[PDB]
Amino acid sequence: KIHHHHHHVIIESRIEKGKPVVGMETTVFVHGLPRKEAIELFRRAKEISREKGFQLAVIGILKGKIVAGMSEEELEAMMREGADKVGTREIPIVVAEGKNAATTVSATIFLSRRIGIEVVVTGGTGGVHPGRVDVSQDLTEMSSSRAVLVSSGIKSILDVEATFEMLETLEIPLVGFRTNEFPLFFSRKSGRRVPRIENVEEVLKIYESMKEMELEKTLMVLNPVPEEYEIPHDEIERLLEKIELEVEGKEVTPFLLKKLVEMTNGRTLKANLALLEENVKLAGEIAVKLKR
Amino acid sequence: KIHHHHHHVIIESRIEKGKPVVGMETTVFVHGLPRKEAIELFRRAKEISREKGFQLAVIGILKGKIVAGMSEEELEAMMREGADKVGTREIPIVVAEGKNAATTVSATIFLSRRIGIEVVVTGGTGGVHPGRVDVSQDLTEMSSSRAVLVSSGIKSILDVEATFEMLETLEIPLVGFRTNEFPLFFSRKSGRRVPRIENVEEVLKIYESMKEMELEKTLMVLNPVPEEYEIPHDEIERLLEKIELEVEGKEVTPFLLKKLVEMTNGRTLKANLALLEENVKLAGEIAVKLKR
Amino acid sequence: KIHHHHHHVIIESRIEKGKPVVGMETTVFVHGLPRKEAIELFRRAKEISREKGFQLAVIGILKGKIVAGMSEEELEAMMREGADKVGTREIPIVVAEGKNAATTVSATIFLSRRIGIEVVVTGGTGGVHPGRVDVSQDLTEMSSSRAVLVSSGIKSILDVEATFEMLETLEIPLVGFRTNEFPLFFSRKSGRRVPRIENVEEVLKIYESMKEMELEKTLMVLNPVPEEYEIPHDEIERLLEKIELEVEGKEVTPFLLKKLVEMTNGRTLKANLALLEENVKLAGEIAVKLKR
Ligand SMILES: [Mn+2]
Ligand SMILES: [Mn+2]
Ligand SMILES: [Mn+2]
Ligand SMILES: [Mn+2]
Ligand SMILES: [Mn+2]
Ligand SMILES: [Mn+2]
Ligand SMILES: [Mn+2]
Ligand SMILES: [Mn+2]
Repeated sequence: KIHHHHHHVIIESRIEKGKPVVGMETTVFVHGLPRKEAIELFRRAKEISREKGFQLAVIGILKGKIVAGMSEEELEAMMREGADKVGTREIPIVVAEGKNAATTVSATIFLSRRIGIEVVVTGGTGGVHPGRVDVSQDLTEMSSSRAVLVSSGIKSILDVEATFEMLETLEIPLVGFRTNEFPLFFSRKSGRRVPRIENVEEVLKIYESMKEMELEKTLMVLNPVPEEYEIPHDEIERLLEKIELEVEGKEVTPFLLKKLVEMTNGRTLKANLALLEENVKLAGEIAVKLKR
Repeated sequence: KIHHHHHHVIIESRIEKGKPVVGMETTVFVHGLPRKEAIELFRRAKEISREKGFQLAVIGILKGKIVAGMSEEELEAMMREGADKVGTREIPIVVAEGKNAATTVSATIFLSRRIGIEVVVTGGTGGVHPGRVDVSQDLTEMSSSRAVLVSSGIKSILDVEATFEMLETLEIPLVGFRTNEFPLFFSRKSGRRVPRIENVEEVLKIYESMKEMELEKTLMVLNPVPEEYEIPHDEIERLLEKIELEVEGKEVTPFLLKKLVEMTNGRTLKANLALLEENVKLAGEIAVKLKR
Repeated sequence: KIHHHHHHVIIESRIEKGKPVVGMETTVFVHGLPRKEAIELFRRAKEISREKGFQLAVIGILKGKIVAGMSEEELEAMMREGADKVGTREIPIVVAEGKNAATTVSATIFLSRRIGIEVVVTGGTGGVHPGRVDVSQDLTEMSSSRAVLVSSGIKSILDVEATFEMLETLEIPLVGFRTNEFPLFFSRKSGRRVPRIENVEEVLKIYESMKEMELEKTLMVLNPVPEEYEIPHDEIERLLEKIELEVEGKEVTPFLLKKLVEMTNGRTLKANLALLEENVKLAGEIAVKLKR
């Protein structure tokens, strides 16, 4: 029971232990959206948190300090000063070097697991990229760390078959929130089936069962983009076919997403914002009921 | 020290802890064999268990309840009522929803590890399928959970080279029971070599060493199909090349196995039953000696 | 808390109290170098250790016994008598059978972690081989076990892109020692970027941060070959293209390095020896400062 006393890794948690909490990544705000819409979303998520009675804990690293529950001003400062995009393996160097960093899903789940946050929300996870050599730390983290992650499936830029198959391989359980269709970020339909659940109570029973059986995996609760905003995948696919990928590593994802906003004259941005907002609502409902 | 109390995940063990025990999956009985042969195999295995002095604990999920040591009547009910095929990640879903489920090797090792069963028997494990995107949870579980698994290698429908290579990558130790040839389910030879051991005592020395050095991996003890039933691999390969794969996910394996039974007029079925029965015998000898 | 008492796994540690320690593999000496050069290097590395104030613990298995801190005379016996090349999964097998074995990086990190050695030194790690189905245990180990590993990157015979991507996927942190370029064993130049650190104090900060945040991964400290011994990678590649790979499994790596010694007229042997010696120095500096 007697654990080590930290010196180098300073965590500043603004989260009340006795109150529902949803963790959220910073890279969506810093690298995944334009500034104006990024701050509008933050504000809207905070509004939803007040409406529903949960704490929204945006997670980032500010000059080497891990902050759970960043403020708007902190997020603006981060965007203005610049911040590396970090997954799990990058957390140590940025902490050691005293840098700003915006977390992906992998780092966000990793850190959430160490500060008592069980429900995390994102837009879409990383996965296996076309070519099947470039593979997100997100998959590794979900195979290693227990949480409930609300998402609209996996990002549209990915090798869908390879990612969906590897989620099975890695023993990452999936459930569709009121759908049997694995969602694909901008798109509702994938033609891949998942088990359907009808309410948040069912999520909690699965998750509690995972705990009892010591299954240390992320539960993916899949929440499709609202129909009104969806862009059918057949349409996204074809745009992706025109884009020469000029970059690698962590720039790949931001690069393609920014290109798709340009190409669809903002349609993908509208979709992305809509699903992020819906996902925050669902994540909040889960966090509120978990806390009972 | 102090562990949680289970509420959702009810395990009914019919094992006497003081007697030797071998765990066995349900999917082979429910999805991998025809009913008549499945029940005759179950009865023959129990007979062997009584003759050699170990308990055969067939593991499955009945209306959400984990049963270790299913009866012939329970297995018949499962067949009649239907059961999901479940690997590890699916256990929580079926427990939560109160469904029947027949376990694969992954789920069976995972549960065995939580209920004190150290020896598991199968016919052939899953692996990397042709195309190398579809990969069994069996590999992940074997790379995560310690047990002694007796099998006749990996199923003949797999990408043999990719699977054999990944077993090494994942640090999954393989030993031939009185052979240096990696077996391939219906076939005695794969063309690949493994280290050989001579007896059950040598298996247990490896296993005990793994415990002492905290190597949490499955030890695969390889037992070839009897020579009078074996089918040369090239024959199976040529048949498989004539099958259009009309299914995906969990259906792939039972689909291909059923097609091969039809194409070989039961030749593969007789091989499969032969190797299952011999594997039960070897697993029971290990379980009996382990018990001291 | 109370741990088990060992019976089967005898570990003989020659490490003394009150002294920094660096762990080192045996397969380099046994399978990776000619006899004369290997014994020469062992003596040199010992000299560096006495002069700099650390213990160099060459790890191997002598007739089933794990020895940390082998003598010259033991190494010589091992070469004369023969030793299996073993990664992690093979340790229990050779321990049980009472065989000599020379450890790879995987086995060396695994063992080091169980005997309190935190700094390990090698020349180059394994990785993803061309074709991408053969993948070293080294990668799995580094994604499972915490240590500081000094190497000159990954061996030149590997699929460099695949390996480099998989290091990210598995969450293996990398830092360049006074370089931003990922080294390639005989070559300094990969065109692949890593974060640059300037001194051993920076290494220790990153490593201590990893402990505090429960990141159980190997930290790769990347030390390029000295410029006077460097061979351009394209030159190495051109030569590898002229080789028919006539072998599989563990034999691949030594088979190809030997061929390169032959085709290059000792040139790779000389580079190999120089980087191993420089890596020993760096690992010793790390070990000494860690202990404080
Ligand atoms: Mn503001
Ligand atoms: Mn439990
Ligand atoms: Mn990537
Ligand atoms: Mn131990
Ligand atoms: Mn063939
Ligand atoms: Mn599959
Ligand atoms: Mn800590
Ligand atoms: Mn290999």
